Amino acid sequence: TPDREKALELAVAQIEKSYGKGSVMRLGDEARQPISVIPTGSIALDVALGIGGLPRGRVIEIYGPESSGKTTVALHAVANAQAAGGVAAFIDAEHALDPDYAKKLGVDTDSLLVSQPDTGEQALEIADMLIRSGALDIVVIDSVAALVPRAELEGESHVGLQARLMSQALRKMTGALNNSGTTAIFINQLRGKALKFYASVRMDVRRVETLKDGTNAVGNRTRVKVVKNKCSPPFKQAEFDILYGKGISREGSLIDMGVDQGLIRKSGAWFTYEGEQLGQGKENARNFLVENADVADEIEKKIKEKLGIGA
Repeated sequence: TPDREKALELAVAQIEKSYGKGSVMRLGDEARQPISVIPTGSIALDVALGIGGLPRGRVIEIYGPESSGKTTVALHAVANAQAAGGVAAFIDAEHALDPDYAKKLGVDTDSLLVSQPDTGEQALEIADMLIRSGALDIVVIDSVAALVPRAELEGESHVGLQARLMSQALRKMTGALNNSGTTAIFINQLRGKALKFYASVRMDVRRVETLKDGTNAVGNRTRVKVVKNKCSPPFKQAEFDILYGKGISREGSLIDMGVDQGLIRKSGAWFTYEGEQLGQGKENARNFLVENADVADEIEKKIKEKLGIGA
């Protein structure tokens, strides 16, 4: 028992040294907190990630069905990256992006770099060039499936080289990302093998149930599970709301997590905070916090402090 702890501590340290920090973790371990991360838009997800946002200088996968919210999540990283004076890029093999929607999440679309590559290799190459610049805070790739290799686009037997395309590229890219401190997000749709292992974070995104404003639908309750996490104990999940035309309810997530942490208290349907009241029913509380950014920030401030915060 007394020697065990010494021997196990040793083993973990050898492991932690011989391969990266986060090669082994107890699932109850406190997260090692970096200096800067990329907030996701949802405090719940930020907490589920352990480090209060997405890591910098790493590969990230966000995946799910069509109409999952995965892209929305990605665009908040993009918006937050910019919000902190960073420069963002978007490699587009889907041609689905809605910048009006993106603008209302908070993406500075005007200053967002975008590329619409011909081939899969070209896509990843451009990413790589853009990464090695070291001027880039984030780069999003939309999407994996659409990364069709040159040879296939020309007609040119060797089928399954789209994986070797990714493998080769990810090796080269993974090193480029670490030096620059740029994050790469690969959006990936369910309906590849390399990205699973190179990625430091993997997020499984799903649509749970539709939010209804009486007769009409105003959004969707979204669920995300961190299936892989090399920066903090994995398998955590968060729920939050994506509101049509607005995106992730930061206010709605602050309340959710506020009550969870006991910093917000219930008096029936009434949501209280520190003695003052926030509203009757979640919607009024949500609506109260958007009108009062100062109190919403105070709650965000307090949730972080009561755990590991970024500040």
